[PDB]
Order: sequence, then structure tokens, then C-alpha cells
Amino acid sequence: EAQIDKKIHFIWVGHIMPQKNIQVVSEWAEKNPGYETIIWVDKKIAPAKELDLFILDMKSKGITVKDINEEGVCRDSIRHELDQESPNYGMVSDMLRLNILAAEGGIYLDSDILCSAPFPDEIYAPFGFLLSPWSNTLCNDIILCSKGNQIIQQLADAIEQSYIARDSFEFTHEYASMKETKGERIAKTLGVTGPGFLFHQLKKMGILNDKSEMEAIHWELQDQRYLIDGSVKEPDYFYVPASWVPSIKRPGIENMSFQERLENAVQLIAFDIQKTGLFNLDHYANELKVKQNSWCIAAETSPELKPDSYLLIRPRDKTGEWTLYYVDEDKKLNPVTLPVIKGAIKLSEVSDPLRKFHTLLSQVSDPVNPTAHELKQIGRALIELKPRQDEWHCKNKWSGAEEIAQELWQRITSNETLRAQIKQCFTQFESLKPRVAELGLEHHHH
Ligand SMILES: [Mg+2]
Repeated sequence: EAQIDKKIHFIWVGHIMPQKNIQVVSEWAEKNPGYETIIWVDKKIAPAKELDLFILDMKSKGITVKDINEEGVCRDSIRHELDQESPNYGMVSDMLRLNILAAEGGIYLDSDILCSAPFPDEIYAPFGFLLSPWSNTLCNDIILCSKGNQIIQQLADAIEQSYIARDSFEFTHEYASMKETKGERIAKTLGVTGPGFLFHQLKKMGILNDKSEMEAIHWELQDQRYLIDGSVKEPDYFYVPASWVPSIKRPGIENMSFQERLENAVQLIAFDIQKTGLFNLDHYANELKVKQNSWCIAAETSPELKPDSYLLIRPRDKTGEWTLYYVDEDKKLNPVTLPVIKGAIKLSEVSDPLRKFHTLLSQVSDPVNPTAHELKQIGRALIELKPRQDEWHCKNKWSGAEEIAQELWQRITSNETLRAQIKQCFTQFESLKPRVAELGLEHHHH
């Protein structure tokens, strides 16, 4: 019937794609010259300088980089997860892949799948929709599609709804098992947006038959026209010998002000209340209590200077020197970078962060023009840098969780529209349980 559009889609939102993953995508691009390799990104949550460097390098590698916001694929639902301080990138990619495929067609792939064999110049899908029989379980990390395919469009709408209701997801039945073997985050991702969600949809849609179970698909029993290559053989195209499962702060959170973070939380909660009636106060309070080091790497433009931060000045010429400062009250105190070349160190200085930090700086190819990955690594070091010298330690004075919760409560419940839409508030904080009770009584008398 239809043909899979000649596009290969890869998604990496948040920080820059690791170089290992860039190499895999490059191979897919070289081995499949007839196909346009595209890496999808989100400019709203990405480090701008590093992203610009990446887009240029990808242009040199023959890889198209597209933004989800500019192409109209980021539904407000995906934007709600990406604007979270620690986003579940797995749920985001599981949702963006369906919207991207539905708008451009082509093949979605995970950057960990390697190309062993080039794809056919034309791939035909009797239903405009193909999956791989790899994994047993259902693989959602290889998906082929013709632009606008109805199945993909239905999945895209259904995943949105699943996500909206994610807070009512229970680890029951097949998920009860999986909670204990893989973890909570992982198991919930699979039920809400991943293969679990997908299985139920493909069952509901009749694409999978009576016999298939979530952990025993039985592809050999199914309609083979839904499978790449029209059979249950392992396709030649793919090969595989983690990232999204640990919750990491999205970029620059350490460099936002308390008030800006409060403001972001208030917007997200409003979304939650308006879509679900649920006020997950402690989720927000426990994100917002975390304050890692503020930091800036001095670029051509002059730096906005946060009190209590690190400022790193790159060198003028390649054989110039890096300089680091602890900014205290906009006063700049210069931390002594330990010499790493003369060696001649004492055993004390082996564990020293500053020495290890200097070593990292010395390994920059071009100190005047560092790569995105070099910038990324230095950033990462700065976020966690903790000298033995207490005088050069970032202080990171920050409100505790319960105070933050109190502030979020005041702001949300002072809005009469939101206040009246709240059905259920989650908080374990003793000072806030009676305020939640009071609102419950208020609602009870109307
Ligand atoms: Mg990712």
C-alpha cells in the first residue's frame, strides 16, 4: 500500500547527545545515503552555546538537526515533562517519536542500535506501519511509518491521555513483577508510555491477537505484514552489543534563581490541577530544595554574575592559562589551580578536586575554542566541584523542602480558579496537612 518515508529519526532532548551516540548516528547516515538522518532536540531546555556548536558539527557530518518546538511536534503534554526540573526523558522520547513519525514518516531508532546492514532503497508497509520482532517483549525503539499513518496518529493521541493519567498508574499484574526486577521509574515508564502502553494499544486495535501476552508477543501467530521484512527473522539492519533511568536535573537548573524556579513550579502545578485536579506539592518541593553549584564559563559576551558561583575564564591564546574564581558577593576570589605538569605532588594532593579539575582543563584540544562536549564536561565538573579549601566552597544557602512547599501552597491556593479545581493534594509535611484539611472542609461546604 504505502512506503516508509526515507527519513531516519533519532531523539536526544536535554543535554547534548554523547559522542558515542553521535558516532552510531553517523554510521546510519553514511551507510544509508538515500535516507535523511535527523536528530531531534528541544531548544527550550538545551544549553544554547553547546547546541549551536553541535548543530554545526552535525551539518559537517551530514546530519539534519530539527527542533521539536519549531516543527510543531511538542504537545503541551510533552512540554510539561520537559519543563520539569528532572524530566523523565524516556516518557518524552516515547511520546515525541509517535508525533514526529506521524508528521514526517520514516524510521525511529534509538542511538544505541547500530547499523549492520543498509536499509532497502524502498521499504513498503501494507499498513503504513511496521515494527521489528526483536525482543519475548515488545520493542518500541524501532518504529517505521508512512507520513500521517492512522495507527501512529491514534497511538500519539492515546499516549497523551495515558501520560495525563500517569499519577493513577498502579504496579499491578504484569507491572507488579516488573516493579521488583527493574525498578519503579523504569516499570512505570513502560506501563505509561513504553512497550506496556503500546501492547495494550495494539491489543485494543486488533493488531495483536488474542494469544499475545505482554511478555510473550508470539509474533509467529500475528499478521506478518506489520513486521519489517514481512517475517519474524531478525532483520540484518540492526545490532546492539541506562541514560534516561536515573533522574538528573535538566541543564542550567543550578543557574536559575529561586524565584524563577518557583515560577516554573507554579506554572507546572497549574497544568496538573487543570488537567487532573491533583496538586503534587511534595514532588515540586523535593525538586526545588536541591541546589547544586552555580557556574559560568566566560564567553565572548560579559557574564551575568550570580553571588556564590564559579566563574571560569578560558585563555586568550592556546598556550595561555585558564582562570577560575569563586564569586562570593560579586567579589571574585581566585582559586589556585594546582600545577598538574611538574608532578612533584604530595600524597595529600592526589585526591584534590582542584588538581583533578585542572587536569580536565589541560585536556581541552583548543582552550580558546572548546567543543560542545568539552564545554559539557567542564560544566558538569563545575556543578559538583567542592574544594578542600572551605574559602572556595560554594555555600548554596537554600530554603528547605517544607518552606518551599509552604510558598507553593500560598501561591496556588491564592488563585481562586485553581483553588476551586483542586481535588487532591499530596504532601507529607506536618505544617501543610491542616491547610489541606481546611480546603477540604471548604470544598465540603459547597
Ligand atoms: Mg535522552
